[PDB]
Amino acid sequence: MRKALITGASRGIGRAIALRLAEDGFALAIHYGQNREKAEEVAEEARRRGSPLVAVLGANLLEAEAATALVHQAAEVLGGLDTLVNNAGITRDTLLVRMKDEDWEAVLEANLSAVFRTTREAVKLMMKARFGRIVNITSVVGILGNPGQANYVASKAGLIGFTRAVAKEYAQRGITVNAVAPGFIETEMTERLPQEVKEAYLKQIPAGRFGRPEEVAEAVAFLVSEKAGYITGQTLCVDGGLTPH
Amino acid sequence: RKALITGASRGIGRAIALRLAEDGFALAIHYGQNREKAEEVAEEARRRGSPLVAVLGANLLEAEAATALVHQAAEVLGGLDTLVNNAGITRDTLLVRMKDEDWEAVLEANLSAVFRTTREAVKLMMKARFGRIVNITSVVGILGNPANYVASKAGLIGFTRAVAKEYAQRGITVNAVIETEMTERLPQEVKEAYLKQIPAGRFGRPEEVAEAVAFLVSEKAGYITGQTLCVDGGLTP
Amino acid sequence: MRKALITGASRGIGRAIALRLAEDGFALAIHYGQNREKAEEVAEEARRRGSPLVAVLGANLLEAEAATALVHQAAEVLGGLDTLVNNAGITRDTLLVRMKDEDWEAVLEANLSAVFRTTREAVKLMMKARFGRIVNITSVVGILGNPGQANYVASKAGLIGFTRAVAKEYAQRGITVNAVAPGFIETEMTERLPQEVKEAYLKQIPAGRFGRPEEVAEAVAFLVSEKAGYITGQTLCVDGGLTPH
Amino acid sequence: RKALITGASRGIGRAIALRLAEDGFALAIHYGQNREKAEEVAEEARRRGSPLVAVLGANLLEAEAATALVHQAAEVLGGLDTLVNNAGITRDTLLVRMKDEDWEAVLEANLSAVFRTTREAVKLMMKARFGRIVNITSVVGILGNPANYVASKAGLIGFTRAVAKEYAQRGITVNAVIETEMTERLPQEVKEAYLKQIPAGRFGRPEEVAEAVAFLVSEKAGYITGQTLCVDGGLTP
Repeated sequence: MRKALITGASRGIGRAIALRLAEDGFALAIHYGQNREKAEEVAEEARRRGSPLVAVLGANLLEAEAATALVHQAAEVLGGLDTLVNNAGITRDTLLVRMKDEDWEAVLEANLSAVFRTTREAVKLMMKARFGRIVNITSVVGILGNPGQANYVASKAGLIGFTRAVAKEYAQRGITVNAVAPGFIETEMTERLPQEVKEAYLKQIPAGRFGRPEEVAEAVAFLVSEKAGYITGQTLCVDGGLTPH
Repeated sequence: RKALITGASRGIGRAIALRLAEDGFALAIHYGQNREKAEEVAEEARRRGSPLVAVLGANLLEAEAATALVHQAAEVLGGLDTLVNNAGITRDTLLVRMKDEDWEAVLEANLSAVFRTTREAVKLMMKARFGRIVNITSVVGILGNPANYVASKAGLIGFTRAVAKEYAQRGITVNAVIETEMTERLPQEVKEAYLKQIPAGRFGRPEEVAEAVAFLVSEKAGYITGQTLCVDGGLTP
Repeated sequence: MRKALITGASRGIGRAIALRLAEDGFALAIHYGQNREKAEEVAEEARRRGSPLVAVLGANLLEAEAATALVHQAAEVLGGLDTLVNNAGITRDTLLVRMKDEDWEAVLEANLSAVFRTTREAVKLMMKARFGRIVNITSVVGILGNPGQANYVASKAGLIGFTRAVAKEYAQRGITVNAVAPGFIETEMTERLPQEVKEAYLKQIPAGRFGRPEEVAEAVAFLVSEKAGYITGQTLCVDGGLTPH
Repeated sequence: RKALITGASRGIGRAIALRLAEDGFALAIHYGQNREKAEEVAEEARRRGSPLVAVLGANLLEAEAATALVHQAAEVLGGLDTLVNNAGITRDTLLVRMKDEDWEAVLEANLSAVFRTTREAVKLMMKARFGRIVNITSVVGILGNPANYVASKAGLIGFTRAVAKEYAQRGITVNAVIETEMTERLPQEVKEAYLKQIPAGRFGRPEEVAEAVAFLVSEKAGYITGQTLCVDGGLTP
């Protein structure tokens, strides 16, 4: 409806999701980990695109109490909360045999357990109004299981099962819970990658084109619609034909 | 925008046509037998903002009818960039009692006819280098509840993925999407048993399936292809 | 148990499945389309490997009455029928826009409608004994949807939905119905293919190796076991890691 | 053959150990707390033909315990070529009542501990250029019935696919597999409601899940990897 909290909204997909919902007149809490100035930049642009209430909120979601507090902070600053987009996520890519306990733990913590925490707190608020929209930004690799990042794949596949369980548990309380699974989306960060990496990724995609963050946001805006009330428990891939889903 | 919607005289097809009418699509409203009901839909689509609506009768069990239908639609609309394969039939029965004819009819109308319509449409889209195809499949193509209909709808999901990958670099996308339709005609005891299976605890409305179709046919969905979206209240994993 | 009908058992996967079950002491009806002498070859080898009753049966499954008759012929020649492996299948590969009505119809007929016919007739017999094993040999492309053969993909995806429906409809009657989805299996026929084709196929496979027909047969032998009674409605991919299933 | 089976003192784990015993595997029987029950299983495995059986106590909630466990098993058996990650815990509750600790414990034991065991095993397998890993996951990782346990098991399916693809050319395979266990302890009304959902209309037996594990750990399954096989009486699509 009228409130949303978007995690990791200072750049890339989160920013696009933030700016897209601003265009729909949503009030927005723009969450960020470190780059506060960038988050403020997005907040100003969201205001310029039509958002009537925008606040920036800084939290390190690796801190257990941070993810729990974030939802209540967001609700306070917005005057309520009816929408949660769990977009934030980190990588610690390595081969399994070289992967340290900490490299695994950080990725599962930020990408899955933190999303637990935010989802649980958001549902408690949504249950009372008898309306809510929750969208988890997973990754196609959660389905495909491409090598080199078994930690990241486990986290994103877990996020999908998580999405289905919460969907089923809250469906008669007016809350939908869905996932959006980006393929290979071109951002400032992926452009930093070696040329060799880009071409190998690009090679896998039937559409023969990286996606744009704005495309992922369109799917997000569709699911958080009041008009998407009978869609729940679903994973929608935005990937140019990469995933057989 | 110019769209052919199959089986658009009632239920989900009718909802898709009226919803696309609201986006100002020109529309070819296909029907099998009930022409008058198709005209009523066509009248309502005009009233909702479609600048050009035409009705087209074709029995999709005739092979030449499916093929001709896309050409007829393109001629009446002045081109064709969207195809919504919604029309479908059932001939329900236990496998052990299922006659060859009852298998063949369901496969024909629901899958082979869709093959022919999609073939003809892609030819036209691939000239313009733009297209949207949405197959209305059913959750039972995944769940396989107790066989002709399920085979047809599963085959339709496979076909969607195949055609998506084949035309992905030609600016064409190909995607697939318990609803209150003629379903209201069913015994109260059957309905209530369906309802207990649905986490949302309510049947969907045709307009809800239509909203997903409208999103997928939008230019806002250009990077979505090969996908099957369930609109089902949490029913299917 | 003790009877099986294997379709398309004169070469490749069907032959391997035939020879594998012979090793388990099964009685076998070896079905073939055209190459009768090759079918007799397989029958002799099945005998040499331990099958106590082997018969060759010729049928063109494009003929509706052929697929229906086949099961009854098999039952007659074997003294009963408790196992059906639907392995037979044809291709008519072309781009969608060049695909003739007949190229589509032939592939759906032989690969799906014919399997209807055999499955329906087999279930009728199995229902009475309160035991049966049905395995459909699909293809990973039924899930993946690789281009160039939309007819073949529709047929194999339909075969999967079909497998699930019949599984659910007959599960309390002691019958299991499962599918085995071969990846890229090296046979006499695939070796005939241009070198360029082989390398592109091979390139997609994590295991970096074509499968052997014998490997597909091992999976088949597992599912038709009496010990596999709680497995039904499932699709088991034998593909070196190609399909995310 | 030398296998480590986690949580092998009872139910499915015990069935897997006894079934592998019949193929003459040397076995490391892991248990969390009930050592005596693990010894009983170890005794029965010897009696069924295992040439070398050892029991290993480790609380997989301790990070160093999971890591050490694979090294202990390899030392007692004289190597290790098979790992069956079967051990799992539940802390069931509605999401809105689910404490941080109850989420974390289930994720730890069911997923993070499996990460650590699999990591250690692949190191050893990848020296020998041969290995079999089977993750015992649960159909609920797919179905998502009403969240900690489901997340853990879905994550385990993802992890299986990821590790399969990473070690596919090293002669190692990585695969995943309502059963009558402690499930008999449940109220009759709960059991009967589960049964109505199962097309086969009966609960599975631990030995049936064990048979699938034995097939996947065989050299006859060398070209199967990255896959999840449900043993469920037709429950999951």
